Amino acid sequence: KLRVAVVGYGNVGRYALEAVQAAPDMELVGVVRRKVLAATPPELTGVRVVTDISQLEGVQGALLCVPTRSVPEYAEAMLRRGIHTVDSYDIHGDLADLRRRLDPVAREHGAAAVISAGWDPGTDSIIRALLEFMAPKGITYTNFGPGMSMGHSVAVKAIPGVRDALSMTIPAGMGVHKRAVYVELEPGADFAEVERAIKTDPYFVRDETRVTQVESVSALMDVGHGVVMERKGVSGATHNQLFRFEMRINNPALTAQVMVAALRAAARQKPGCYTMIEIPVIDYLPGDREAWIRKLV
Amino acid sequence: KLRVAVVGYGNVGRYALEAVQAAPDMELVGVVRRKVLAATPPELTGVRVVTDISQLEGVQGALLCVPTRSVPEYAEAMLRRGIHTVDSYDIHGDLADLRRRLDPVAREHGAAAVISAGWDPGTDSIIRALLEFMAPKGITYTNFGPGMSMGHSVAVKAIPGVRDALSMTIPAGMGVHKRAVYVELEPGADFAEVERAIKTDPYFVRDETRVTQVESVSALMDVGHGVVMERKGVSGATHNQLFRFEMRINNPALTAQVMVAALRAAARQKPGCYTMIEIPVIDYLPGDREAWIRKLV
Amino acid sequence: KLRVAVVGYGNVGRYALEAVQAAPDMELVGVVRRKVLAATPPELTGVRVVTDISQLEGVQGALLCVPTRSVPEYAEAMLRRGIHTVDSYDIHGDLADLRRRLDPVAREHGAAAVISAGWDPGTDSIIRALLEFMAPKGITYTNFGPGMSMGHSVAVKAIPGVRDALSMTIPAGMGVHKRAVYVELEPGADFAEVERAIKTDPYFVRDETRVTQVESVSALMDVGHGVVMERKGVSGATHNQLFRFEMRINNPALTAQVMVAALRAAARQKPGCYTMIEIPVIDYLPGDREAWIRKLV
Amino acid sequence: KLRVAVVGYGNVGRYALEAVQAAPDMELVGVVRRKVLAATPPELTGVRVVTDISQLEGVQGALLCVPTRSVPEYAEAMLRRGIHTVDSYDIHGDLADLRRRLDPVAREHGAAAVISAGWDPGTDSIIRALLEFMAPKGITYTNFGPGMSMGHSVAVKAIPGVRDALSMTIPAGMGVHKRAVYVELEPGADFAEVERAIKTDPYFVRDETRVTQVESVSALMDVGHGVVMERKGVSGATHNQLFRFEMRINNPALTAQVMVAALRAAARQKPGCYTMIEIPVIDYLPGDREAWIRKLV
Amino acid sequence: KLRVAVVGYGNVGRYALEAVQAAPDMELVGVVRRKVLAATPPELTGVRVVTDISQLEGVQGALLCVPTRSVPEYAEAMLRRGIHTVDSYDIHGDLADLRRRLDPVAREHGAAAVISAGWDPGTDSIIRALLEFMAPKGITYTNFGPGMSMGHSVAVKAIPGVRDALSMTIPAGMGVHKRAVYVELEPGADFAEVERAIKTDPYFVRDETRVTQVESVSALMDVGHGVVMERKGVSGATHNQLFRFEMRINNPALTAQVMVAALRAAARQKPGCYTMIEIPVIDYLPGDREAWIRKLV
Amino acid sequence: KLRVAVVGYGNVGRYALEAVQAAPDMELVGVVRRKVLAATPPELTGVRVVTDISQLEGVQGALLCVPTRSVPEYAEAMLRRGIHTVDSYDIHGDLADLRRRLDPVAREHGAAAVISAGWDPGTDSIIRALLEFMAPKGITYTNFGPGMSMGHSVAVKAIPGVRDALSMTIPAGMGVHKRAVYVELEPGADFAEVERAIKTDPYFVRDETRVTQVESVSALMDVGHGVVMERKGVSGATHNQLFRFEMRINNPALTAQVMVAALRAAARQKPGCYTMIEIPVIDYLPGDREAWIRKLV
Repeated sequence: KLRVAVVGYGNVGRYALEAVQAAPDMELVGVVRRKVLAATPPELTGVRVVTDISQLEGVQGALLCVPTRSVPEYAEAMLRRGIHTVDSYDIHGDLADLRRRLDPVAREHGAAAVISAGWDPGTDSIIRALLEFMAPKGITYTNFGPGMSMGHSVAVKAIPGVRDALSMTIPAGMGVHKRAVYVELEPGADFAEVERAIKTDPYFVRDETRVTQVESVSALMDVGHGVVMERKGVSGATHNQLFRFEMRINNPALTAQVMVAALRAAARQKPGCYTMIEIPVIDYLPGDREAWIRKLV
Repeated sequence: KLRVAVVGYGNVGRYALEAVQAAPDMELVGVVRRKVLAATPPELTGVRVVTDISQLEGVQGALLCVPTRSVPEYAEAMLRRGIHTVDSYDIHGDLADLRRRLDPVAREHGAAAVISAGWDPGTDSIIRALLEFMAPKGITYTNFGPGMSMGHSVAVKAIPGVRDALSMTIPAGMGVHKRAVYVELEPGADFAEVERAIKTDPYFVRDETRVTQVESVSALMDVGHGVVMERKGVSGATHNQLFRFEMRINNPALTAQVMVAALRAAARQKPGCYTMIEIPVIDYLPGDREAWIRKLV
Repeated sequence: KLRVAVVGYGNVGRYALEAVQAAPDMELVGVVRRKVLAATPPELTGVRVVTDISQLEGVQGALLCVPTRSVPEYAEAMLRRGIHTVDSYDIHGDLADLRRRLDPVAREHGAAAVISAGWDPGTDSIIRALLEFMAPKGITYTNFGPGMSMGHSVAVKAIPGVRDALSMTIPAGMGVHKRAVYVELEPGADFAEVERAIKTDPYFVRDETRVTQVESVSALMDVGHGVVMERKGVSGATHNQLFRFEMRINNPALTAQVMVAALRAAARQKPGCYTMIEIPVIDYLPGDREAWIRKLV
Repeated sequence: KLRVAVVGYGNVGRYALEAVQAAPDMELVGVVRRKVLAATPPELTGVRVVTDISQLEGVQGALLCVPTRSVPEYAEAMLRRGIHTVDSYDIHGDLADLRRRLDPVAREHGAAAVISAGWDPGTDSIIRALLEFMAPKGITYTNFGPGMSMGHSVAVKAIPGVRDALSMTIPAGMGVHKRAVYVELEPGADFAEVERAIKTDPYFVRDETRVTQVESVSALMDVGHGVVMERKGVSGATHNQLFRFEMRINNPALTAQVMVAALRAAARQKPGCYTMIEIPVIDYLPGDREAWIRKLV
Repeated sequence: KLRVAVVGYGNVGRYALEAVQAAPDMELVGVVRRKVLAATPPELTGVRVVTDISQLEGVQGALLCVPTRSVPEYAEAMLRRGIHTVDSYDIHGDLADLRRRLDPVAREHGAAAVISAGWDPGTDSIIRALLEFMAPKGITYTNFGPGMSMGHSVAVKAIPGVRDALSMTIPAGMGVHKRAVYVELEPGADFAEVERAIKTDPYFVRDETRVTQVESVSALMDVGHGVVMERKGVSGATHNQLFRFEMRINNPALTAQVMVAALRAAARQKPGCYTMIEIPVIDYLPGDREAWIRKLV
Repeated sequence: KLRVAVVGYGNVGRYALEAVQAAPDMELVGVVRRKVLAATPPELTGVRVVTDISQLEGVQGALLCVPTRSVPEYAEAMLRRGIHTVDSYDIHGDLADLRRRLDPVAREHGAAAVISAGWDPGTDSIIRALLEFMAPKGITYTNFGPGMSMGHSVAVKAIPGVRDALSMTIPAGMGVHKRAVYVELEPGADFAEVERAIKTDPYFVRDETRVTQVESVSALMDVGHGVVMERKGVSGATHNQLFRFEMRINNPALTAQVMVAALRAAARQKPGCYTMIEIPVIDYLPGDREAWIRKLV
């Protein structure tokens, strides 16, 4: 069994714990987190929790459940220890550059790193690749939501006067998205001001955005999310081939599970860095290939 | 460019021709077929057509567009020539055994063979694998149709008294299928007899089957088909994750296009035999990886 | 305006009354029914009601709102008076023969008769014709319900021991239908007996039928109905053209409205008998053609 | 069999060729096109191709597969030769005037012309007419796409600096549409400039438009299209009657097939000009009426 | 049986008449309306119609089918007579205040009043309450239409130059609505002026609004309407619970039926004022509780 | 805050724990369960767990999370202690008798009991009641699944030779259901035998049942479930009113949350026994009524 450690303990983290414990081919060595209180959280009962991975014995792979901005440095740090890594880095714009950066680091330390292994980027990327070669000429549209956006939500919370906030991603169709923000204000804060700060923030300025003040944001919080991917294209010279993929899932739960499968695959690769479309799909499945070929193909 | 030959000229074959001609990284050397008449078919104008692949110059890969029962022998024959091969062998029951048989033949002759590369088996297999690792605990249902089944149709035509026939695959849900057969009888043939021969044939006996006599079967023929794949499962320890994939496509057109993508991938593999879930998805896309990673991930 | 009479007063009849009153190009002369009591029904207040068409002045057209079995004789009777007629005769198997029977009768008396002008046969017939020429090669499926079937219901009411009942038509897909019967038994009637008489009745024997006993059938009665017509076919040489038409409507209300439109068309035809696919669609629209061409084409 | 000629060779043209060849009641005499090079296109192998219809023997009907702006003149030219004509003229605002212009020309030369015989205008027009008389009071919405708009796409290409481009029609609901334009710029062309020229063009100014620059437009080209027609209206005096028609098809393939059916109908009409709602639907079906009535009504 | 009177005679009124007549536990004493002409309307034949409730004998309950602005005063007037009342007051913003105003009036006179008993507010309110306690953390979206809005329509009719008009409510998703207005102008009226007066009216200024001029608005009128209520929330600590409720109905017909059920419930309550979520659902069902518990639970 | 105890610890139990902890108006006193081992389960860390409710201080209400057959006795035992109770007893055929049995027990001990408070019976019951009074004449169909049936699954496990198994409930439409059973056999057990024992069992005999042998049942286990409730009925005298309610949820999670809401309501009722349709919906919401009325109505 692959000895694994969960690094970082947040949403994906708690879900990461469950994903690893449920894996038939993995052994959870422990959890690495910034804070370890005397009052051990219920789900962490019986689980080794430390502040540094060096305090976990013989860790072979690590799930990097830390904020996107922290992924690059964390990945390099773990790889330099010879530990395989998996993350769900979600910036489509430069994940290709992240791959280029980590590839030599991983190879030089005899480890494998699989980046952007969530559902998007991640499994949705594989789906987009399938639709692309099944019908080479055409257009694919990826429509997200209804679901909460962590990035957009954080941006709102960073605004003075905001006690808490939730930014909902709403599909407008054809790959366009609208934003529905719900904000809980600090005592005496001005809504008009906050509303402006939100609608004009570079993270919202490009999309239709609506803001609503609420008594409690936690009362509106749900981590479910979804996607509708569609493509209308040409297979060979035959037009109007229609494809549609839809998912309604628990965001952090799925992300954590995909990360687990991706780490399983990482341990099977030659040293280096990979995105999910660079790994044979069967490497994401536990155990020998034969049984899976007979069951799934 | 990969020098390719289309072996066998039928539905998938004519669609195979178009798939290859539309590929940016391939050069169609010609078509291999059993019959070459003086009256050259319109679409084959300007295309080299011969009865043996040895008459095609420097062929590097071949699309085996022949009947399923002919695939094993054809694949071995081409592999023994050092030619990469792709087929859409559709028998789920023993394609794993086909893989075992062809693997050493391919490797011994320095070639790669990708079997069962249609949409099912094929791309649907990849999808099933994705749903499997995204939510390990649960059940996946693959529902086919409405669409014509070649195998079932042939069986009906093999029945004395049948001039022509068409067997429609109808989804009953939860992976169960019904059959709607339309038959055109020979002069003086008995419908009751044929109907019995159909409903009791081992290819129909297990499913609800209905037979209708028609004046003309060709007037009812359409090669469109489709699938609805669904899974409700557990990601980690989180239940009720919902997934759905649907496709409404031209059967032979899609199959031929996938075969083309699979042959592209074959040329990039170490010698041996592979099913589509044993190949990194990016290998199915033409050209360098970098651009695809930036566009799709 | 066309002087019209409603002949027969039942569901379609009451709905026929409203359809005529709402027509901008028609004048309701009155209603012909076999029962005319002193206590005139509310909706018939201010409406001339008689037992014979001869007592209605200058009637030019008549809506035959009588049972299917009574249509042939009523149509001939009205046509022989020089009155245009419309009916919704619903027997697909013999309406073609009805057409040949009424054609010379209509022509000989200088009148036009449009038969089977409901939604099926009728408007659905036109739709099926369109899908047929838009994609000549393929199969069209017409799926009815959920909705009550008059014929099936009356058949059940004919069974001794049944105080009242209704038969629901349920679509099973691919043109196949199931039956859901609800029966109210007379005091002291035996359910098992009735159930058997139903499931073995020639009107039910060939379809999956379920029977449920209820305290009151009137409490379950709703005249809504619907249809889903689908076709997957070849336009020219291009396969997998997809078409779908769905309707959720009040059965008798729509039938009566279509009959009104068909009578309007009848008044514009050369004497003879027509089905709805034998009349230019614009003849079903009131007033000059020009305006409709600009509005709808 | 009706001797037919395909005039103009483009998308609808190639599909026009297939539609005619697939028609059981027509004989393709040949194709009329502007250029006839020595290297005969594969599909035109064995087909007579000339630059003037006078060089085609005994042509009785012609499918005018030329640009919309060329239809009026081509129709008159062919009608003046006594040849029946069919076109898919798609300008809803003036086709009524086209009808009035061509009517006397057609009649004076003993020929019939059916204009605007595509799917919209054309078959969709018939559908709108049906929904109108089935429920006279209400509103019908016709929602197009996702699908490429030839007209909008040509407008973009007419702009200096654009090498190639395609305009996608996107349904916003309630008959409102948005435009998604993808453009391939000429070497050293300015995107901002082109983008402005597009969004400002009179063909786009009224609709929400988005422009994206792509490396290759041909790689995004698909001729599939679709429509969703819905009506909520009153049948007689009964409100909320619900109707819905949806289609997902190959645009030029369907258009060409409808044109073929309309030409068939043209040959059966009294001399003059007709829109598709002025012809009995059965005239669009090949052969005797009887068989179709028993089969479809 | 509860002796009931219908107060006010309009859409909901005529539908109110039918709802009461169809109730098994009610006896219609008569209708109260401000206009009683010699030519008694057909449906009111045999029904006592007067201008004051005092002229109806032993009335125990009244359906207030009057405009929203007239509800408060009518409710107080009837309650002060000891008559139970039901209304469908639709102003979400102040109905809570209406409740506090009517509560002591109802109690003081020994009667019960159920306010805002339509489908929204009303039954939709109950649904929203259920979804709220089934999944306490999340957001519920109520999407209305396509359907005519009385308030929006009357507002447009108030604009000088407008002979008649109707405003269609269009769902844009996530609780946002657009408006589609159709207007019939008085002879010599200016469209541009009217259009501006509409789009800038406080009832339209905050929503995307489109105005179309038509020859006749009555030809576009249909009272059908609908709703789609959705919620994605957390049950306990389990996220992504999905709920969806949809309705396609005749607006005034349903409203009147709900009012009838609510009046039935009113007669069973302690004196005071209630909204529909303050009454046990079984009190809306006629007769003893036992039978309903066995039938529905 | 209401002091609550969770009685019985299983699926609904673990979810019951979370539901109570998430309730703003409740204080979890502890959990009552049959076995309390030294190794305290992680989620029960910090939670008082005992074998008898008497060892929990000042408990005011209890969620009976025990098997259906144990509910009657447990309810009486808790009620006799003056503790309010809530259960999700799911036998539609006898819950009415349960209500009559518990009513006097509850009242005599000054407590309130709400029975059958899951989603069906429970919240679905309220929905059925709503659809019933909104459209009194018609038929409502409740279609369950895809989802695991605890009862059917237990029945299979009770069969000798089966190590483990799960029975999936499949909707066939119109309230009819099919069963899909997956069984894991004990070492050396006979499948044919087990298959017969299953399909013949009184819990399966009436429904179409399919049995499949699998290597592992736990690998197929998911507690997600769902329902589609539909009604087509008459509001007043207006037919074809259409209603549809769908839910895709975690079965035990929802059940536990509804039970929590029902216990909250129980504490607010006069002593006695109630089904969910006998309680005003607002009593299921925490805190004062005013806020909820302004927010939801």
